[PDB]
Amino acid sequence: VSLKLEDGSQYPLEGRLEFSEVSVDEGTGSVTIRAVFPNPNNELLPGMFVHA
Amino acid sequence: DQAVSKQQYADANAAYLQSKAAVEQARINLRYTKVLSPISGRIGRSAVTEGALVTNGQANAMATVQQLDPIYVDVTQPSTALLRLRRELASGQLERAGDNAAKVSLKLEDGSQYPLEGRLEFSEVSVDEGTGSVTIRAVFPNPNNELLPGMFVHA
Amino acid sequence: ILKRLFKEGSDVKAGQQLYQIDPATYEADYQSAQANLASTQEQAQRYKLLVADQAVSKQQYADANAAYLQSKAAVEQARINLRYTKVLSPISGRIGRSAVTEGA
Repeated sequence: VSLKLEDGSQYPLEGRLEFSEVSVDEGTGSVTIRAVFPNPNNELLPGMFVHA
Repeated sequence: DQAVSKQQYADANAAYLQSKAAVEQARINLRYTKVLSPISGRIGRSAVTEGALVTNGQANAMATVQQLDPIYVDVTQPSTALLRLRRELASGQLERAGDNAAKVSLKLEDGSQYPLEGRLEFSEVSVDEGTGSVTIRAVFPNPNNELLPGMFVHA
Repeated sequence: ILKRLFKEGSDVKAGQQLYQIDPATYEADYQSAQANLASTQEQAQRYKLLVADQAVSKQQYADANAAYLQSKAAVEQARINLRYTKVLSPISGRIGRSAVTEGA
């Protein structure tokens, strides 16, 4: 996986995929997928809206 | 002069110190009532008054004892502008140097400047998912109660 | 809350002193437990010194050693709360803002 950043630019590091969650959401009907990314400096911080 | 035993003194000393512990717990329970102000500062109104029943760790408060001789000013900033700023400061287009990376010099709601200047504290590491903004608090001194906690200001 | 014993924004270690919750009834339990231990320990050591030539029984020593280990477990369970009122960082990393200031 290689996520887009918030403003619409590419992120330099590529990450590992894991955890295909099996439980479908009730109203939306959308499974959830959990990637993981390393960062040496505080480049992307938890909470923002990204695109993988 | 060894009339009673040493173990018979030791368990009696243990009972004496346990009873001192029980007296100390009873007097701090008696000091929980007659409630001491845990802090110095300006007190507000009384949320409960004469006759209102209270319980151990209730939901609503009784009096908000604030002190405000320094203040904290939580200052929001959206994550897109901070991301663009980190981009153009990691680039060679711009630099942040000097002593003036910590001054703030806020202004009030009506456009009136504030005569003192403050110091910029930490930045919060995580944004809020309902507004997309970090918080960057600061410290400002007001010697004569110039601004009240809870206003709206512009850093 | 008595004292905040860190600064916000700086990274914390594992097991760092952060707050100081008022140890009024959590130090007096520790003094009572230590007071019971300071007698039961002497009882257990004296019966351990006496069983080596069989002055007291080999069952009364077992009763005294049981009372000693129960009192030591009471001291340790009463200092667990005294460690709990020194609230420690369970992880190591960046800390946010203090939503509850001192005095509340």
